Amino acid sequence: MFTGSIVAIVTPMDEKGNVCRASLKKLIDYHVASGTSAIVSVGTTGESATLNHDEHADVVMMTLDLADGRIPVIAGTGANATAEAISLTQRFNDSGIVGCLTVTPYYNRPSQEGLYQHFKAIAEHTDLPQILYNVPSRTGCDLLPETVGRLAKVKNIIGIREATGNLTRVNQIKELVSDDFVLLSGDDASALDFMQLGGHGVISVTANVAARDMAQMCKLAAEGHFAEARVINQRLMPLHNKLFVEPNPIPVKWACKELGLVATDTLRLPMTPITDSGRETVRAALKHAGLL
Amino acid sequence: MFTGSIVAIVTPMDEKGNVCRASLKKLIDYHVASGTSAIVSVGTTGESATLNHDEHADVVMMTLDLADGRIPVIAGTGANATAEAISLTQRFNDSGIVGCLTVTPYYNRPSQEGLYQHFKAIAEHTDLPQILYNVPSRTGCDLLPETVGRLAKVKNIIGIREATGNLTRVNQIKELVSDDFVLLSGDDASALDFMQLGGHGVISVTANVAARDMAQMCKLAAEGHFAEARVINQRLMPLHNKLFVEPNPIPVKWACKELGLVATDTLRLPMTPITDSGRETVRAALKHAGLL
Ligand SMILES: [K+]
Ligand SMILES: [K+]
Ligand SMILES: [K+]
Ligand SMILES: [K+]
Ligand SMILES: [K+]
Ligand SMILES: [K+]
Repeated sequence: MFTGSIVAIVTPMDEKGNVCRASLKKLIDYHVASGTSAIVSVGTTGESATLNHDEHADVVMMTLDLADGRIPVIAGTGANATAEAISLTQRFNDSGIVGCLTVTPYYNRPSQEGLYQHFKAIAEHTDLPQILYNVPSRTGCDLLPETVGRLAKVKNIIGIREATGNLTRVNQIKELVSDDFVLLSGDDASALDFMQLGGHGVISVTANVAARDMAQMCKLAAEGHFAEARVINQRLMPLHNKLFVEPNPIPVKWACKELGLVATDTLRLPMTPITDSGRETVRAALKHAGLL
Repeated sequence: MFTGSIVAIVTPMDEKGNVCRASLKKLIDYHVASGTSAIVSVGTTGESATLNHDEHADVVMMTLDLADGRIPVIAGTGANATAEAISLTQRFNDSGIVGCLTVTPYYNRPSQEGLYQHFKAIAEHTDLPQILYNVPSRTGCDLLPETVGRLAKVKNIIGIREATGNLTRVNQIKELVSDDFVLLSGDDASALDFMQLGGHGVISVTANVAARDMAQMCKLAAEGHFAEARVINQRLMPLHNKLFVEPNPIPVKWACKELGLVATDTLRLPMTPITDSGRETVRAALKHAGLL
């Protein structure tokens, strides 16, 4: 539910940029059948940036509806204003989601004390489990281990998705927090290393198109079978890298279309269509993963 | 003017975090009296991050009404979704603002082609002059000179504000753009250097509390009296640095309160009150500048 392979699922769109219910349904059936532990609905990969809060809620509600209890859903709920973050959380109260993935404020670059108050205030006004999300390359702000240790003492802050790719953070955080605080990778290419060092899972972009391998790899990692997991990781590694050859979620939406998982690879501005060179590189990485 | 000393004005708030009309009015009178060339309303320093679009529009129109034709007002109109950027801009069509300051999409990290499509689309849905704003440390995105060269050929994209502090960019950009394309520094500490290199002015955080000196320094620069402009700059240098000792606009808001320009130093979460140590740092820089 908060461990293993968690997908950061795309928000499939028609050619007009509106959510495509039929494509979303295919994806959810795909994850239920493939053994994905949970779905993150409307995070970065789900184009949270270019959906308004109303569309955002509709997509999360649609996802719960289609999931029909077969797989846990986590809603993305971050905002760079504490009052908006709180307010967005309230829309999901008593909805069926099992928790929230909430990002560090982007753009306004708060202090560590500001991060602590941001996340503490969010956790206060919900009964829902909160997972902190740290991705400094996008936000301009880095949530430090010391601060995670402070926040972990809050009852319903249950874990962190760490996307720096800085693997020393695993044990710096682990020393400061209780044994049931969940550490998740937010970086596909370093996620197996992350789990090998003590991590419990990954919120994965690769899982959109290689769900079964990711789930097996995460299960082997959790059992301590790292060599066996590493074999699968090597065949996924080109995907781990090339899904980011052009801005995420551009390559992965195109890959979902190439596999037939979604009807179109349409995105919203300022995301733009994949280049021909991009297609060639992604295609080669899909073939290396044995998916084409 | 899109030249000289432009203030990135704080949005003064009451203890509730709502805009304080009397403080705003005072700040605007102060800039009219001090020779400030124009006001940027609700940019970063004016806490665009924690105002919703309606509050944002209210502050811009309030600012414009209080300016009462005495000084040009530039609206901050940045958004990381192109549709939302278009919609915020449209609020100010036929308003009386003289132009828009529009930041590169933050968080979602579009490609250079994405930035080109984003800004081109914004420019197409307005008659207002557009100044591009580059601040990679906040956005996760870097608008490169070449892309600025492309954008400079859209009729109503008329300048760039450059906050990297990478002084090389002045002449890389100048070489690819028209001689009437406006180049503004977005980094107080390097702004005189930026102007000595061929830059046309500064969108300043320092100008909030030292408007007279900043106005004078940019005038001397424009006349080529750099030795003299530098005397003022050395006086202001501790401010150019220490106004960022804690996250902007925490220290500048505190400085405004201390100088008696605003009633309250309140900000919206995740910005937090200046620390005791921060006050003392800021007080000292204000003394060095001769304002305290
Ligand atoms: K949004
Ligand atoms: K809202
Ligand atoms: K509270
Ligand atoms: K806890
Ligand atoms: K905002
Ligand atoms: K132009």
